[PDB]
Amino acid sequence: SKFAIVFPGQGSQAVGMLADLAEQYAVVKQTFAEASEVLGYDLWALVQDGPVEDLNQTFRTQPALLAASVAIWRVWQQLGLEQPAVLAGHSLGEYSALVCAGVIDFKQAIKLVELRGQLMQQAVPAGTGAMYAIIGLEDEAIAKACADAAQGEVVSPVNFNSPGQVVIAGQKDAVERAGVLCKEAGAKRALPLPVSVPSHCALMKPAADELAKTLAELEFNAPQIPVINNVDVVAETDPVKIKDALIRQLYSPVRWTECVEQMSAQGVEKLIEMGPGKVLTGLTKRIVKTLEGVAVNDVASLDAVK
Amino acid sequence: MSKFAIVFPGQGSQAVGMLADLAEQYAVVKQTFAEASEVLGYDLWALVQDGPVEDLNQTFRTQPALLAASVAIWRVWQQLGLEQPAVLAGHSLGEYSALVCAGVIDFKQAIKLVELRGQLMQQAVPAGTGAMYAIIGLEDEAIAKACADAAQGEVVSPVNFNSPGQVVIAGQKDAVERAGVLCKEAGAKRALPLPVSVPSHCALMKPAADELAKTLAELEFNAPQIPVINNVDVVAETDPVKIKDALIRQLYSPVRWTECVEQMSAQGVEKLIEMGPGKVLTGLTKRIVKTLEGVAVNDVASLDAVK
Ligand SMILES: CCCCOC(C)=O
Ligand SMILES: [Cl-]
Ligand SMILES: [Cl-]
Ligand SMILES: [Cl-]
Ligand SMILES: [Cl-]
Ligand SMILES: [Cl-]
Ligand SMILES: [Cl-]
Ligand SMILES: [Cl-]
Ligand SMILES: [Cl-]
Ligand SMILES: [Cl-]
Repeated sequence: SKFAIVFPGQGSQAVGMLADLAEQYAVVKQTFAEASEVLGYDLWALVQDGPVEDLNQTFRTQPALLAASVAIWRVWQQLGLEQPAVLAGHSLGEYSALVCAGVIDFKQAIKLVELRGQLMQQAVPAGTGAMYAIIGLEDEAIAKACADAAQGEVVSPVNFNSPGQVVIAGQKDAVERAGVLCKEAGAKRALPLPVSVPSHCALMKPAADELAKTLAELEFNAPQIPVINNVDVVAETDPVKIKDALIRQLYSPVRWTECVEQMSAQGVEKLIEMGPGKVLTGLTKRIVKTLEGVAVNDVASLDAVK
Repeated sequence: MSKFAIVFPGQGSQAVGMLADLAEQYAVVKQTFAEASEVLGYDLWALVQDGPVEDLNQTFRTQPALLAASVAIWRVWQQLGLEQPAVLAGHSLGEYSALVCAGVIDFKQAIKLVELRGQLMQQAVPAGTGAMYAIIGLEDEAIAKACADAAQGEVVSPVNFNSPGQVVIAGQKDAVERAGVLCKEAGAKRALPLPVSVPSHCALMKPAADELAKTLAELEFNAPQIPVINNVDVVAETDPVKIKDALIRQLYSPVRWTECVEQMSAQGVEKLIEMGPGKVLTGLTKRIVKTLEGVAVNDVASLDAVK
């Protein structure tokens, strides 16, 4: 195949998502119904009606996004559409990729990502962590800025999203010091992100240790379609190593630009974003200028890509 | 159609890729964003379609992006010759969208205004000194009591009345955190800390509002062509100086959305149609007066529901 499918994460959710697709394909509401059975609440109703403040809490957003992406995947499979060459996803999206590749049972994945969200929220006391988007600065300069700012505390790049789009996170004061240094190094902008969880840095390690205990209780199978992991940019096939990659993913940076580059290096020419919004699609052509990127999350978009 | 109102969303309803479908089909959509871009000095449509999402989410960018989105849809609605609504209203930023659509404020001037509004809001208090919580399951008077008990001499107040049992509070960070605990002790079902730096719609915005007033003094406002119910007083104001004043008071006062929806029902409105990205306000209507839940309009297919 000359195309890949990628799955978005936190931030891509929207009240009303997938309404159009649900009207035409019963598998959408069926997928959400399965998710609701293991969550103990009506996930479809939350997604369609809100309250949005509840949908935006990570322990609800994660299963909402996982259900959304898996529902679209199920429509794709129902139509017997050609298989993608490889899958990948951004942070939560990696779980979506693993379900679609047959590694994790969907119902079990829904409970797993709900737990993942809970552990992330409970990881550090609110107000002690911070995240900043650094725009227009080379990865090497940002790494240096973080190293100099650290001064015994945690501060590191946590997302490599596109050339010139990098997110850093860690202890609040250290991140703030790093922002100043990035600006002094020439960054165009250093944007404080409204978030309490300093995701993907060493502060999440205790939470990862707890997540590891839960992964020991769930069966993972070999991937049916290759899945490129965020932590190592590897299409891992050993299920225990896939679990290890999820554990490490939690406290390690998301190497998204490399994931996309890896897809291109293999011969993929198009990335289909399977989930709400078009966030990842915006990154695709910034990473590899020749790649085509399209989002599929409604009847119109599904129809155009068939 | 039955007598209806159009309501406009605020901060949170933006999404990367919004209006792509509609922009492929009707020239006025990109024309509208191009007018905004002229004023802003950057390509707003490019930001909305490609990100960076972190830039789109900064309030001084989000506000013009949403204003442009809603006005774009309004222009398509008019081009297609769809029926006039009886009244308009919107949530916080959405009030500006309503005022442009009602012919009160010139679109390009409004774009400048909301960019400035966002900037002043961001600068109001140092980041880390304010907080905001969503409280679910308590009546307005219990929330007010929790905030008073929490204050300890600081500012903490309800800042949005979104539906019965859905209230947002904001103010000084510690005070707001105390208020969250007090709401739970009073029987709130949920007290959710929100990832937001700016404690909007409380007294901490008074200085920003004073500065916004200086700019409003330089923009021409005209009498509305369609009634607009304001968030601050729940009044269909027709005097443009009073509309300006309502915008300045709005900044440091609570958004009385529940009452806005009820007042629409009072004026004979049978349905509220949400006009902008997402379906956020559509869900609130359901929780205020069930029978006023109307169709949502923001993509090509949905224009059929209102034709
Ligand atoms: C055919 C719909 C456009 C009529 O104008 C109105 C309702 O003001
Ligand atoms: Cl989010
Ligand atoms: Cl929120
Ligand atoms: Cl995540
Ligand atoms: Cl900026
Ligand atoms: Cl697309
Ligand atoms: Cl807000
Ligand atoms: Cl937002
Ligand atoms: Cl375009
Ligand atoms: Cl606002």
